[PDB]
Amino acid sequence: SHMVVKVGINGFGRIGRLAFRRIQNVEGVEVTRINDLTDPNMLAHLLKYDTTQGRFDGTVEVKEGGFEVNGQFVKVSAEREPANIDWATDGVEIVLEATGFFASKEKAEQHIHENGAKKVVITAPGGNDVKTVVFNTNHDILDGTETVISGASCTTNCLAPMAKALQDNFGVKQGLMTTIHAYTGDQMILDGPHRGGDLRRARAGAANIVPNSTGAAKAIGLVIPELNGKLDGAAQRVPVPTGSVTELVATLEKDVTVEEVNAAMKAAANDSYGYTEDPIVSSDIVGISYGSLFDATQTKVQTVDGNQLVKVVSWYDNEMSYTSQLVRTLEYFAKIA
Amino acid sequence: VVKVGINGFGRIGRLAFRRIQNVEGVEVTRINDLTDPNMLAHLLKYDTTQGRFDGTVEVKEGGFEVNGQFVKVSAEREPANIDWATDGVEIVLEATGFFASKEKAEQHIHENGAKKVVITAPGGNDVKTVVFNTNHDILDGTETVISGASCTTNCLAPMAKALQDNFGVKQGLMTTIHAYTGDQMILDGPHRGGDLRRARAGAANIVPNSTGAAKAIGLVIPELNGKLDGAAQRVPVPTGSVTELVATLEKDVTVEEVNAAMKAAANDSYGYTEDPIVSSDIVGISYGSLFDATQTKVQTVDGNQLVKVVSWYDNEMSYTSQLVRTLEYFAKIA
Amino acid sequence: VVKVGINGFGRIGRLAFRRIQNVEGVEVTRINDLTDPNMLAHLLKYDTTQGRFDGTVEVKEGGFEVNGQFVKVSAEREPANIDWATDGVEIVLEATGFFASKEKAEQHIHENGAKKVVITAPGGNDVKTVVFNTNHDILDGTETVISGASCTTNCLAPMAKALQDNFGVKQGLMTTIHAYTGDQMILDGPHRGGDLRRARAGAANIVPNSTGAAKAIGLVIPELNGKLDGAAQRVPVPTGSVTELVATLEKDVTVEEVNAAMKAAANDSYGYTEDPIVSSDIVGISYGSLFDATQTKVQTVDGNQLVKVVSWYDNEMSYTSQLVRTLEYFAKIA
Amino acid sequence: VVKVGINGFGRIGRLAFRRIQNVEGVEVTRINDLTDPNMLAHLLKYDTTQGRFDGTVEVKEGGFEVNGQFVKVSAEREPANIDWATDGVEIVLEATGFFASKEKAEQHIHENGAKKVVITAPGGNDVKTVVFNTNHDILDGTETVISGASCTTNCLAPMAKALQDNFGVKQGLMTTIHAYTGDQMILDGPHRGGDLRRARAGAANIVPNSTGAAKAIGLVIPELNGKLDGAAQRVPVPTGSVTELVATLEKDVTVEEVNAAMKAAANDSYGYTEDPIVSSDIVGISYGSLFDATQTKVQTVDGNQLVKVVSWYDNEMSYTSQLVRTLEYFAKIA
Ligand SMILES: NC(=O)c1ccc[n+]([C@@H]2O[C@H](COP(=O)([O-])OP(=O)(O)OC[C@H]3O[C@@H](n4cnc5c(N)ncnc54)[C@H](O)[C@@H]3O)[C@@H](O)[C@H]2O)c1
Ligand SMILES: NC(=O)c1ccc[n+]([C@@H]2O[C@H](COP(=O)([O-])OP(=O)(O)OC[C@H]3O[C@@H](n4cnc5c(N)ncnc54)[C@H](O)[C@@H]3O)[C@@H](O)[C@H]2O)c1
Ligand SMILES: [Mg+2]
Ligand SMILES: [Mg+2]
Repeated sequence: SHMVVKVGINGFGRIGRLAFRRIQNVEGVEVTRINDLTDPNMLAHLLKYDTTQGRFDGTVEVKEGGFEVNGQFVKVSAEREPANIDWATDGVEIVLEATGFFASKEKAEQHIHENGAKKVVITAPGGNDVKTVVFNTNHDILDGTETVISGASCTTNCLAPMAKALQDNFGVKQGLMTTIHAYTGDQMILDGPHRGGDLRRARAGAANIVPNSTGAAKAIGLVIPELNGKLDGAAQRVPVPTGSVTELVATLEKDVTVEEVNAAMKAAANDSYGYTEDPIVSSDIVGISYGSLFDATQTKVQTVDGNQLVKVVSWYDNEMSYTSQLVRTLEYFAKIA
Repeated sequence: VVKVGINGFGRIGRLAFRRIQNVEGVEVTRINDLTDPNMLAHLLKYDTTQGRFDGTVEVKEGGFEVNGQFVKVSAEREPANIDWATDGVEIVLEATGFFASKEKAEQHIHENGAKKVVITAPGGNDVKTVVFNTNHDILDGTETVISGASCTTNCLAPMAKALQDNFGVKQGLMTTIHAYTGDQMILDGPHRGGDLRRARAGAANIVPNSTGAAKAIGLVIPELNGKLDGAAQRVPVPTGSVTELVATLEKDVTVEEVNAAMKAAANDSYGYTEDPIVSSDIVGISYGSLFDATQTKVQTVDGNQLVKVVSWYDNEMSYTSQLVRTLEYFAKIA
Repeated sequence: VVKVGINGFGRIGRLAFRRIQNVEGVEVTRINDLTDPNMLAHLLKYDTTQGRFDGTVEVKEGGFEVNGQFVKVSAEREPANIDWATDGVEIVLEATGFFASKEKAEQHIHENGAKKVVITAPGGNDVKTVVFNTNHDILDGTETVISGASCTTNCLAPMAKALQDNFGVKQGLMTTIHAYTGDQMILDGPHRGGDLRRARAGAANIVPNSTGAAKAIGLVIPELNGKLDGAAQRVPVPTGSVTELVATLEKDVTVEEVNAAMKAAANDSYGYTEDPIVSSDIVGISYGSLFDATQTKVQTVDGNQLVKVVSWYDNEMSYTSQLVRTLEYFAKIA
Repeated sequence: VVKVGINGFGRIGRLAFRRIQNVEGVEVTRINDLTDPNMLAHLLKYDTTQGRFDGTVEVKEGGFEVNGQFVKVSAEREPANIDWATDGVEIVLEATGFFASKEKAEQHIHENGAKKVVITAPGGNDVKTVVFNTNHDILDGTETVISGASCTTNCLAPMAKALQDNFGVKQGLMTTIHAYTGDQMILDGPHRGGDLRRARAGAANIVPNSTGAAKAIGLVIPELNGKLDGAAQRVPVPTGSVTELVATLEKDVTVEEVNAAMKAAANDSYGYTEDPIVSSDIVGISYGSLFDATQTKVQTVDGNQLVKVVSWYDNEMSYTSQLVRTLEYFAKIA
């Protein structure tokens, strides 16, 4: 609990580097080994300088075998195959699989061998033989015997605590979700052939409102079984480089008022789910450690006839909120065995 | 040929002038703003979002010359003090944002003033509110002050009408993901109107903001009065917006029925598309609302349905197209 | 009427096609690109920076119907197997990138192929570089393959040439304040190219970057070889750029002389303006370069002068427009 | 502990306040602006470009509490009417933009007023204009009104001073690629100041604009008087800027010498770097100026040299860091 889990990161892209950054400020968790195929000098620079998350809090120098991050050495390997990483050499109990390739059960568990690691957390959905965990919503399902788990998506970690609070208090019949989302790496900087064939993600990301699909509301059942098949949604990608907001319009079993809804969210608040009545904007949530931040100023309960539509809304940094939730799950999972 | 005056040569005003060049039977002979003719002539010629002007503009003393024809410019702060009649001006496009009630808009009507006024915004409940090809039939021609509604109203109305006529609307909640506007601050600072969100850098944030378009839809479609509410998320595009509506309907429907209904309701004001477009693709369109079949949802859970419908609009040109159709028609029954 | 083939339907190819619709006496009868035609058709119809396609585009078997006329759209990987002569194609705009040398580009030349080729890339010593209305007099017509230079070269060249011809250039440094481009990451990440600056979010940063358009000006203006160097600052506009040249000249000058000289050098490729414009005003212009007299500076300190001289260009449509001109002309000689 | 007034709680005002929390012996006891406490308290807590406030801010009657300690807020439009003396205020940060001359700034000095004024801007040619760690030695403590110069002057001066000291400057032209600021319109509209370029949408354009910093360098470095001129290109980032200087020198140099000379001159105000950084990397820095060795060019052509040196600055936090340093020093010698 104050015990410091030694952590490996595989793939030092956006999620890896931010996971690293987050881990400096949540100790009782420590990265001793990074693995990635790109030039360590390219990697050091991108750890140091970050457009949206700011300059690194400290110092980063390239040394033989790794980095000195504020004095402390950290090993950087470039082993292509997960089977070939001697994690146990550097005390590494658990691995954050963040490449984007090794995202099934049988691929990720190649990290497990006598010189490898005990456990693995994947940064995508794993399917349905790999448990899916949003911290402080459904992390109770972990018994400790599991070899590989998933941290869900950025959108799922925002929606989950907000949806869970609606279910436990009032009961959700059905709901539709709209995420107003920062542009992401899967969009073209300028109009051009998207190698996925998506005609919308082919368009200039920082110059357009771009509608896009998302499976977060449809696959919410993996995290909250009571809402399986009850939620659907979509996204509007807009020109901010990070920071997002999720609106849920739902029909509930119980009658409610705005005040009841907000107070129920305030009472559900914890390290993962924040609360605020400050009329904030997206730039204010960049770098937060909440997985989701409910905003009471945007709540609506529309009673027309007997019938009620309820609008809820929660902010999230699709980068750092997600990262923070992932580090929370990576800590807890390593501390059961 | 009806002679039109524009009070407020801003985004809506300047673009109304641009459209009026292609409307035979309507002509602008007076502009009133707060600035010199050279500022206004420059801003007509060059437009960041809507492109270079189609023609010639040259500055003169007391006005400017658009393709040879002189148009008078004045900088009178007060509506009552504008001598519209001097220039032959019968109808005024009130496009400043400051005289958007019946009382205030009527100051334009006096001796040597104008006969009639079209507000480019909600004008309160005691002004008639016209979305062209939805409720422009309600005009007899004896009105002094009418409203052309808001931009978001002109998007939502034909879409919500189509849902009501075909299926019946129980209730509904609207989100408009909307371009930033001139009432937002370019960088964080004191908002004169007290808004803590519009005080923030408009091109660097997703900014929640309130909107009355759904709440006041009763003024355009009486049968929907009290049934719709909503809000906005202002985002970093300089123009171009989209309206999502989530609704419970009286009749059970499918995605295909809903889209076909919309296509059938299509006209000059209400577009239909199945192309998966983005906001830049609607900049400068002449529809007041462009329905997008690619974003329609119909979610059935335990026999109950939620219906999602989405229409694009250029908050600038889409509104302005509607405004000028409503002007053209209002002039011809005056 | 010159029948044209476009090998590579990326930003350039697509705009070349769009341009060619309006400068007729030049026509596109065959497009060849390995991308799914439905993606290509969609990108032709809708363009973020250059607006909607002027016309209609529908995907048909083997090609597109663009406003009535059918255009064949093949996906030949190899240049020697495109049967250009089956669609009357005289001249090929090589815009793929893969076939940028002479011997690669001239595989388009065979009995069932084309007669001539214009690469969009910079040639390899034995391929002539051509800015239209600057050095297109060097083309005798016997050449098989030529280059149309870069976007920046097409902006700089007519401005530098007028400096040389009127005054004489000793040396110079160039800075381009440039739209972000497709070789920049949308968000911070590892980049093919290795550039730690192009690895950064392009629409959220000022990003210094290297250019050789000044260093390679010798190829277009022999008198300026070795005399100009430069660099760029990529900034958050999706298209539109501006080129600043600070030069020592052989002759003493005034700001008025400099400006009237540029005005005298004006033509279809080199525009001249005295309006205080901004980048959005040059989006989609057909000039290769647009001299801005309002930014001219001549700083006399002691006996000595530094002359600052500035030009706008749509790094997209300006370069494209210059490339369709070169393409038209090179075809009409044989 | 000297007690300080801020007039204008804007970008510079609020960041100055922020920096003063960590400066022992300086303390803000009064803020004056044109709006209520809740607006100002909100804009302090939440900052788009500079992040959340480091502390607690709570609104009260007549002011707000910052980590417990109360700060009075008034809304007095005229400097002559502000009773600074009531709150112990001796020195005023004149940060509104509207009282930026010796004469206008002096209106804070009266019975019940303040003792001394620091303008957060150029204040004309009869006022001591200080760039900290370049010429703050000129302050004796008897001055009533001083200027902290402009953002761009605080960037340019240490770079130009090292060039003078080590090698001697003949003449020089400056281009600053600059963030947009609050004097630009968020969308195309009449600019109150009459500037036809600042009228344009600032987050959607490259906007040329004038700047007096280069010409006024004589106030800070007398030996460079009349030798420097420049201009700006305002571009779509909300903060962060960079200054390119092209100079002919008296001594011949190499790239290596030039960079070594900058690193020698390095201090708390003048940073030195060799990392290929971009504008977001300098947001929030405490350096007034940050030299970038990677962009140094020395071009030699026929014996003759043009030298290019480039320094970064957060027009917001870099200037403010410089301003508060000058404020801290001025207050100690008063
Ligand atoms: N831009 C949109 O998206 C949009 C859409 C629909 C409706 N509207 C409405 O249209 C109106 C104008 O909006 P806009 O976006 O064009 O704003 P804008 O700021 O571009 O235009 C306002 C213009 O009015 C001028 N002005 C202000 N006070 C004046 C006075 N007393 N006399 C004369 N001129 C004066 C200003 O100088 C400016 O040119 C508002 O009511 C707004 O709600 C705007
Ligand atoms: N922002 C920059 O990058 C920057 C850098 C260096 C210097 N400056 C200079 O600093 C000054 C302020 O710039 P800013 O960007 O902070 O502007 P800003 O618009 O953010 O702030 C101006 C503030 O002054 C207030 N104000 C206006 N008139 C007033 C009055 N009569 N009394 C009291 N308050 C009044 C406004 O409400 C606002 O809060 C200007 O002189 C500017 O040139 C700005
Ligand atoms: Mg007409
Ligand atoms: Mg203090």
